[PDB]
Amino acid sequence: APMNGQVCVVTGASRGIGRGIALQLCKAGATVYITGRHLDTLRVVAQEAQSLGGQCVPVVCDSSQESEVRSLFEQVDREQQGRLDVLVNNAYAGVQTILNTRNKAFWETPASMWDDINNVGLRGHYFCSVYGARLMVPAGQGLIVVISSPGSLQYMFNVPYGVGKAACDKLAADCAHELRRHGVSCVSLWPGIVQTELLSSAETTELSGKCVVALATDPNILSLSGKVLPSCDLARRY
Amino acid sequence: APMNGQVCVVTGASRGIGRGIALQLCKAGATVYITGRHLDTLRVVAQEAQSLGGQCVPVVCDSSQESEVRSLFEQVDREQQGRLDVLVNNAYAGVQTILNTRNKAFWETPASMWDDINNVGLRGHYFCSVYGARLMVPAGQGLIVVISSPGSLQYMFNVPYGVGKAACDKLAADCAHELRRHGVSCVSLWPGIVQTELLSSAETTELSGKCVVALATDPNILSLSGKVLPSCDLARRY
Repeated sequence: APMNGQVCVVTGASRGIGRGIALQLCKAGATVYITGRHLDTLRVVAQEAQSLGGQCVPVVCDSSQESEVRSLFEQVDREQQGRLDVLVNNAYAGVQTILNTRNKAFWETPASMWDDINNVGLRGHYFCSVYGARLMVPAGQGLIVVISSPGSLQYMFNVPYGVGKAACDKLAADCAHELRRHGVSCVSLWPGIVQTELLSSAETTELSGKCVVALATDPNILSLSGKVLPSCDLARRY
Repeated sequence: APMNGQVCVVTGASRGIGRGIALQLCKAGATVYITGRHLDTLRVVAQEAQSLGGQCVPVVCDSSQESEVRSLFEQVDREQQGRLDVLVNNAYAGVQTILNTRNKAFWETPASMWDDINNVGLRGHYFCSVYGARLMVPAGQGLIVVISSPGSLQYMFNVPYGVGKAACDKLAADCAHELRRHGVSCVSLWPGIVQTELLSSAETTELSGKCVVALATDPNILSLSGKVLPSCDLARRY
């Protein structure tokens, strides 16, 4: 199995893109830590993931809480003797809020809407990247994936969404910059939008997973580090 | 006086760029609300500002706290009968941390460093923009200025700094997009870096202020809305 012996962490894995990626990583033979706020939900994904192969470890982690993120990566370190190969920073937190407030302007919606979209979905990504990079850098290898979209380039849906996406693409680029000399890669993946109402999803989440497995097993992964990667192009590459 | 009758809010006004802008706005005859965590410090700036002209109103506001931002704009609404012409979203919060951690990588510094740079300096800007826009939109005019830098384009200093700057430039663009039909402008000003150790400052902070007065009194300001504006170019324009 291609990812036998490898260790992954996938955030926002209870549904959608994160769940699709967790499933493909386990299918490739990895041990995959999956996170979310609710253990029961994660266990159902884990049952399905582990059925495809590898191992799947539900961890309750609200990534808006730095101490919970620390706890997550302490567990990984403890259980895997410091090994971490792949971190997928993914968040569905806030997408439902985006949907509910369609066609309301940023001054019409509550100011706190920022936190529904850019806490777990930006701030949490930074926290995870810090703790994950701490495990990768000593090994001289590893891959951090930030899930983003064309909202990084232009107005899309609403203000906090687009600002968050600009920030996520930059997070990938700037982390890549610092990590390169240590042999660790960081990319921004645009897997396409699962929530089509925003704009098959089933097919799409599976494709996203296959892309992450492809990236994680590419000997030339460092050459893509710091780039934006549309998932459709990766399909063609691989 | 060019800005007689006008009402401004300048965040991070205790020193540096924010202080320079507050001073020039008062000199132009505006009423300027200035914010910060410490009233005593703000009062000293206000004494100097009000000496140049206009009026200067210190308001204690930790913009990481949404309820404090609400309170700030409630005061403005109450005291000025709903009038707000200019909001300058400016933050020096975190710059000293950037300096102290020079040449330490994002995984070497604490994860919480994100909050030193991108709480008041990103999240707070969103909160202020929401509450300020609520006052501007009914009037069909007004100007929101986001202070940013070339760190929006490329790696600069450290990860959270650059990510924050990418987010700030996007915040200006996306707010501009929604505001345009209501006649309200939003721009990203790159005034140059006051903290030169990062890379005269005195001259620079005064220039930044003069630029904001120029922008705020430009009948064609909407044509610049959504753009990045280097302060040196605005000098030439005005």
